Amino acid sequence: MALVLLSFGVPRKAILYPHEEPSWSLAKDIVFHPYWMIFGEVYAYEIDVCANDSTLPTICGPGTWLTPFLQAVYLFVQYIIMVNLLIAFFNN
Amino acid sequence: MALVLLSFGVPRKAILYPHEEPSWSLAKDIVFHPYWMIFGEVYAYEIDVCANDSTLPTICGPGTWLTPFLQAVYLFVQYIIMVNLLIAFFNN
Ligand SMILES: CCCCCCCC/C=C/CCCCCCCC(=O)O[C@@H](COC(=O)CCCCCCCCCCCCCCC)COP(=O)([O-])OCC[N+](C)(C)C
Ligand SMILES: CCCCCCCC/C=C/CCCCCCCC(=O)O[C@@H](COC(=O)CCCCCCCCCCCCCCC)COP(=O)([O-])OCC[N+](C)(C)C
Ligand SMILES: CCCCCCCC/C=C/CCCCCCCC(=O)O[C@@H](COC(=O)CCCCCCCCCCCCCCC)COP(=O)([O-])OCC[N+](C)(C)C
Ligand SMILES: CCCCCCCC/C=C/CCCCCCCC(=O)O[C@@H](COC(=O)CCCCCCCCCCCCCCC)COP(=O)([O-])OCC[N+](C)(C)C
Ligand SMILES: CCCCCCCC/C=C/CCCCCCCC(=O)O[C@@H](COC(=O)CCCCCCCCCCCCCCC)COP(=O)([O-])OCC[N+](C)(C)C
Ligand SMILES: CCCCCCCC/C=C/CCCCCCCC(=O)O[C@@H](COC(=O)CCCCCCCCCCCCCCC)COP(=O)([O-])OCC[N+](C)(C)C
Ligand SMILES: CCCCCCCC/C=C\CCCCCCCC(=O)O[C@@H](COC(=O)CCCCCCCCCCCCCCC)COP(=O)([O-])OCC[N+](C)(C)C
Ligand SMILES: CCCCCCCC/C=C\CCCCCCCC(=O)O[C@@H](COC(=O)CCCCCCCCCCCCCCC)COP(=O)([O-])OCC[N+](C)(C)C
Ligand SMILES: C[C@@H]1CC[C@@]2(OC1)O[C@H]1C[C@H]3[C@@H]4CC=C5C[C@@H](OCCC(CO)CO)CC[C@]5(C)[C@H]4CC[C@]3(C)[C@H]1[C@@H]2C
Ligand SMILES: C[C@@H]1CC[C@@]2(OC1)O[C@H]1C[C@H]3[C@@H]4CC=C5C[C@@H](OCCC(CO)CO)CC[C@]5(C)[C@H]4CC[C@]3(C)[C@H]1[C@@H]2C
Ligand SMILES: [Ca+2]
Repeated sequence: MALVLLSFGVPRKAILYPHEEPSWSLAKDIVFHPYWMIFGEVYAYEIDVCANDSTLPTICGPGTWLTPFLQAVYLFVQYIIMVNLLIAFFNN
Repeated sequence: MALVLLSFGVPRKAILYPHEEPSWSLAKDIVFHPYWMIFGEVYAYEIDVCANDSTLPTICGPGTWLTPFLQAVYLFVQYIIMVNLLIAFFNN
């Protein structure tokens, strides 16, 4: 689950925040929103940052249209496959 | 699951946005919110667009009272039946 989390967190941050210098905030940002997604928080108005109803309009930029596709795959794998594998283990 | 998604996405967009010219945004709009519903985002303040607490007051129009009924059926089929069928397959 942690590897799946980082496989999404790292590209999301890199695509959406391409002007960053090194900081320990990078560590937080690559884990934080992806973890809360496990529990069904999709951050609906942050998904497409170039939409009119976006709460992150300044983040709109080149390549940012990729991250909804990434998040679509992430939740399918994380929220549906991996959480229910863990639940299947707990059921045994 | 994809057919169920489009069976809801297409009427929702058509009823709520009846003045559209052809664009590739139509493709996004018929899939986007219906996909995030799979994961429990109901878009609560967008459901009834003619309500006082609606975040889409300009969308209020003829026939827009239909879309809460459509979304009620969609989530029951998608969120409850189809996701748990997929989970049942994963459990096997
Ligand atoms: C540096 C960061 C990466 C590593 C993660 C460190 C954190 C902790 C997690 C650790 C997870 C790995 C645990 C196994 C390795 C420890 C020893 C072990 O048991 O080895 C086994 C092989 O080991 C492998 O095959 C491991 C291969 C490396 C995996 C690296 C990615 C994992 C993290 C993914 C990224 C997300 C999570 C992390 C967040 C980034 C062999 O063991 P054994 O003793 O021969 O067998 C025991 C049974 N016996 C008694 C019968 C013999
Ligand atoms: C998992 C993948 C990510 C990368 C992995 C590598 C690890 C990365 C490690 C990073 C920690 C090392 C860098 C410390 C820098 C802290 C500076 C700072 O602003 O601190 C902030 C918080 O933090 C603290 O106050 C102290 C640090 C606590 C959090 C880290 C615990 C370790 C993670 C546990 C697991 C072990 C980790 C090991 C690996 C799993 C203080 O600022 P603020 O809270 O924003 O605001 C407070 C109020 N203020 C605004 C007035 C200030
Ligand atoms: C997959 C990884 C798991 C590995 C093990 C555990 C790893 C633990 C976590 C590692 C990530 C980094 C830890 C924090 C330190 C870096 C941030 C920092 O220094 O400061 C930041 C604050 O930081 C906080 O306030 C701390 C909150 C951290 C997230 C904890 C919840 C998510 C848990 C996820 C668990 C995933 C478990 C996965 C299982 C499925 C920012 O402060 P600053 O730097 O001053 O910046 C200025 C900010 N300011 C101006 C707004 C004030
Ligand atoms: C059933 C369907 C799946 C079929 C296969 C996969 C199909 C993949 C999906 C296809 C839908 C359409 C793809 C995008 C291209 C059209 C939109 C476009 O051109 O621009 C739009 C942006 O578009 C984006 O920012 C891209 C985000 C698309 C949504 C991805 C997540 C949903 C995943 C769903 C996955 C469902 C999986 C179902 C499984 C249950 C709008 O930009 P514009 O046109 O310039 O308009 C101006 C807007 N502006 C002024 C605000 C800037
Ligand atoms: C153009 C868009 C619609 C099509 C979708 C294309 C996308 C991809 C999805 C494709 C899903 C369909 C896969 C099956 C068809 C491929 C070949 C096949 O296996 O045929 C089978 C019959 O095939 C049918 O009965 C298909 C009937 C058409 C379904 C059209 C709607 C599906 C998409 C709904 C809309 C939502 C999803 C899409 C997003 C809009 C017979 O196969 P066979 O080889 O005889 O049997 C193999 C076993 N053997 C080796 C023992 C013999
Ligand atoms: C699934 C059911 C729906 C219909 C399906 C039919 C296919 C529909 C296909 C549509 C794509 C083909 C037409 C191109 C339109 C792009 C114009 C545009 O606005 O681009 C936008 C994004 O998009 C891009 O930048 C390029 C397109 C990438 C996303 C779509 C990939 C295909 C979906 C994958 C799966 C295969 C699909 C095949 C079938 C499954 C750029 O604009 P923005 O992001 O809004 O804003 C960014 C900032 N700006 C404002 C400064 C610009
Ligand atoms: C094995 C297959 C290999 C792939 C082959 C296909 C290759 C790709 C084919 C089609 C993708 C669509 C074309 C790209 C988008 C066009 C728009 C553009 O040029 O500018 C975009 C960025 O600038 C770029 O140059 C983006 C280039 C994308 C990199 C390649 C993506 C690969 C996708 C992975 C492949 C997965 C395939 C599907 C798997 C399920 C947007 O710019 P803007 O937003 O307008 O700028 C903001 C302006 N502002 C700052 C003022 C706000
Ligand atoms: C096979 C079974 C047979 C079906 C029999 C039942 C048939 C239905 C019987 C009754 C439905 C209720 C009556 C219609 C709505 C009343 C309001 C009205 O007249 O105006 C409406 C539009 O104008 C219309 O003419 C809407 C007509 C709806 C099409 C028919 C619906 C079929 C439902 C499917 C049947 C499923 C049955 C249940 C299944 C579980 C609203 O106008 P407004 O919003 O005031 O305008 C906005 C003004 N503004 C722009 C300034 C903001
Ligand atoms: C198997 C996994 C692959 C992914 C991964 O784990 C293992 O690989 C690790 C590499 C880490 C970075 C290494 C170096 C730094 C520089 C530091 O800079 C000082 C601070 C500054 C403040 O201003 C001084 O002034 C900031 C932190 C950063 C960017 C790390 C972040 C976490 C990263 C990306 C980790 C990530 C989760
Ligand atoms: C089995 C499934 C039934 C549903 C469905 O899949 C198969 O059937 C497909 C038909 C598609 C549309 C066909 C033609 C166009 C015109 C184009 O116009 C140029 C743009 C303009 C920009 O300004 C040029 O300048 C825009 C796209 C649009 C409306 C398609 C959208 C997706 C649709 C609705 C698809 C939908 C998901
Ligand atoms: Ca939920």
